[PDB]
Amino acid sequence: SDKIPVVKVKMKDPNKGPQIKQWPLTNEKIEALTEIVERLEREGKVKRADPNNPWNTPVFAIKKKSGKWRMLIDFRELNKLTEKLGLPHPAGLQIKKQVTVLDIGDAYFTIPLDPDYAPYTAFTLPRKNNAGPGRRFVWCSLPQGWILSPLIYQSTLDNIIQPFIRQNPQLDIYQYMDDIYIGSNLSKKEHKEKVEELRKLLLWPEDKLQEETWTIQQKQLDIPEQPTLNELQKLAGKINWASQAIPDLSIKALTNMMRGNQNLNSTRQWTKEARLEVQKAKKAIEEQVQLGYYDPSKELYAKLSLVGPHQISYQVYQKDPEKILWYGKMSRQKKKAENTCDIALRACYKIREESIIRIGKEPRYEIPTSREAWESNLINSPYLKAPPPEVEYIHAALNIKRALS
Amino acid sequence: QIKQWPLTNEKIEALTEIVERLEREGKVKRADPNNPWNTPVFAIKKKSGKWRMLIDFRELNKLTEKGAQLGLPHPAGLQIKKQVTVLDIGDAYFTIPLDPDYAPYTAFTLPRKNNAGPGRRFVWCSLPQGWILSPLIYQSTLDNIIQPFIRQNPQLDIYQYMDDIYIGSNLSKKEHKEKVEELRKLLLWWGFETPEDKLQEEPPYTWMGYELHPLTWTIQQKQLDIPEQPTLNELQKLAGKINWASQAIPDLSIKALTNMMRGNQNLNSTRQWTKEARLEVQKAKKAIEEQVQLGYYDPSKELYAKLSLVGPHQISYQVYQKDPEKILWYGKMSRQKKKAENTCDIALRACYKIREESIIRIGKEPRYEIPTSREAWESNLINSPYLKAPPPEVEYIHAALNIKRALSMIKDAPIPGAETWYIDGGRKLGKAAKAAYWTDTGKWQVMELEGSNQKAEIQALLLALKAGSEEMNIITDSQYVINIILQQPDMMEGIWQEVLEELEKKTAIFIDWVPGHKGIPGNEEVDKLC
Repeated sequence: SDKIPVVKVKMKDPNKGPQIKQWPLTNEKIEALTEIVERLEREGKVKRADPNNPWNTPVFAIKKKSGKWRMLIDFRELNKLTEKLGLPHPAGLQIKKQVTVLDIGDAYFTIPLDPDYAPYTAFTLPRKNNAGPGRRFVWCSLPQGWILSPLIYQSTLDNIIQPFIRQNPQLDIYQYMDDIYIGSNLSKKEHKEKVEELRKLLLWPEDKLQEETWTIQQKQLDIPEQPTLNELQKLAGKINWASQAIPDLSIKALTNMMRGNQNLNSTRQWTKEARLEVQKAKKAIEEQVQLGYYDPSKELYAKLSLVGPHQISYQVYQKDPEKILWYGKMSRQKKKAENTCDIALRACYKIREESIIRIGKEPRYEIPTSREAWESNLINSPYLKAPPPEVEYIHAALNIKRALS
Repeated sequence: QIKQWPLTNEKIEALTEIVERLEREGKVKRADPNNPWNTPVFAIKKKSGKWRMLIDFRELNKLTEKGAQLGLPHPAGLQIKKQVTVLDIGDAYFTIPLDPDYAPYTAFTLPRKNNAGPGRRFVWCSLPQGWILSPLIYQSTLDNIIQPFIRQNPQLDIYQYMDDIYIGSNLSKKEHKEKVEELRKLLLWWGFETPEDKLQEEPPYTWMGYELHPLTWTIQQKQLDIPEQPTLNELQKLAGKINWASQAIPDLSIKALTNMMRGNQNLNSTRQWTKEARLEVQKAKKAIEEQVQLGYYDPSKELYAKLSLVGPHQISYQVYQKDPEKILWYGKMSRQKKKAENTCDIALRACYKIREESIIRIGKEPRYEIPTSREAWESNLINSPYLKAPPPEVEYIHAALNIKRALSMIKDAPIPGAETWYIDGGRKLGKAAKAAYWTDTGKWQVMELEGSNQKAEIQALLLALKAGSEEMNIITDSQYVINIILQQPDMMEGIWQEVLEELEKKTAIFIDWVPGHKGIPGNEEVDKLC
């Protein structure tokens, strides 16, 4: 059940495609998964692969609430290597009274895919304990989580969708990977109404954010009244760190205010030149966070740190001129079991929603872990809601830990 | 691609007969005059028979374009069955015709009296030749032939490895036999014949170089033989046997023996035993002999992984079940010579490896038993978190040795009353580098040692401490040393080992960091090293 023009699609090199090995899956996940895939080869949305096909892409499954299982595909590697329109990111979306987000996903099943490119969408289905070779599969529908599907979808339903935006221009509509973002300032009633209308439009209201309650975290530089030598060496290192990207900061006056007996327990009394220099740095750092400094031509980054136990702090920011765009916490939550990698995943998803609502894109996530600890916490975990964040592995550095706290 | 190797005159007398006996039945033909490629043909004499002609095909198995059989089925993942059959699909590639547009790269020259004339070139037409690259032609087509039978019969446990099918069931002998005949029928209807003489059906089973018994499996082929003039063929067979035994036993390395394999890929050429890759082969030799036996997984029982500890640079573990104490498999996690890991961290890494293996083989995660107090685990390496960690929720056992907390550092609130130190090193003029320390009390000294700037900056450390009290405050301008200290290692290499070795003696250290080269009180005077 699909006939509509095939948006033809090209690799950045037909020779260089995704060769990624499949994750280990539980008994339960293989059961649910082979059920899903077998059904979708009945309906024709998937088909068996060519015996000389060298590509693969990982698949996994999650327990969508109600226990009904769901198949997700990690298209991270393929997405980089293809990139062959749109409905653009509305500036007003981030200042709407409410913004409902809706999964489409299913409509993709009704849309064909370029069969000269589908060979690269291949994914292996494994069996428990390698009892047989994996059963390989290439795609026939628009695959969910694919990079070029929001385009091929939006251009395929262009003729029915853009009517509904030129009418009702009080709504700000956007689409990221497979989710549609409906933002409005109407009352809860008529908002629910129009979102219902648009749901039945793509039949051819689950999650709802209110991005005002999103604070700014308002970083602070604590200044003790009766300091010790060590409290001021921390103070010094921290401000020397700030001066690497903030102009007109100095640690000289307090540098020689720290002169005397050199036991870390020795006190100092506050001079006036150093106390004022300290104040200059303090108000220089509080006001540092500025989203208005975003540069759409540079890469966007989000860096995480474990600021003591049970709590991740992150900064979404940009490089060569280091400009912090916003900050954020994510505290381990009480009842459920949770390791630090899980708080990092949760944080990554919170960053994902914020960044999509404001910039319209996702940052690169810089996480202080190893490829082995991460990527083993995801293969068999709960807390995994979406395709995994694309991750850069960084070394823990004390200046950044002290900065984000 | 490759040049036909020298071949003993009494091998072609007996290999031309196999090649001629093969072009007669048609499995080969003559290549083309223009066929530029080649592959060597070797001849080994199987004990008490005729000469088995074995072709390499290792070179071209890379230019014959790629594909994508995701590991091995592990016999501990089989469960105990009242009835077991092992079908062998003989006629492996032997009659099954081969793609003619890939058929040219099949070329192999053959000697007459080793160049009494020019070489007789041949090309494999009918068979894929019993080569190694059956998994392409074999596994995914067999899998789709028998997958309907698999879905039809959930009461059976089927396992397809290269040319063995394994069928395990709890039906009676008669119903089981009938079903095995059902699948044999299905196989013949698609071309795959199962000869009655290679069937197993009987008390011990050969299966991927394992031996399956009712309660127990073990490594096939209970004796490793070390030849004193090792040709590379015999060596490769030794690496295969070792790799099979490596699924049951841990800690069996192939690396010095694979290093001992090198260029001159002739499988009747030889090597000479390097010293390390004889100790590997002898260690594996005694491990394999005096056999071990392991169990099958019991889905009706809790699964366990127990970490045991001896030596500070290795964590051993067993995946096993309880109340007969059935052991499913063993494994090791070794220390990293460069990294700043302590033993808690090696335990964590072992948990990662176990989680992977268990999920592949069993389909679930075991309960983790580790020898440590809840204190030395919840605090160490999950609450002193340089970098982050995915532990499970865990059962702590008390064993012969346990994992203890890393170090004696007291993080918050630098120690009241002990004298602060300051310390620095490096500043390479030329070869000359130095190291030194100063304290709030007058004490001070310079070392003026050899090394690099980094080793000079750690060698700076250990001299505040060798010359220090039992309590301390160290402050340094090195991000390297402060970083390692924040990972909390409990054993390292080199001079770092000695600094770790002085942290033995002391009761309370507090180390901290301040920016170097900003003229900070304390750092500045110790910078005077040049």
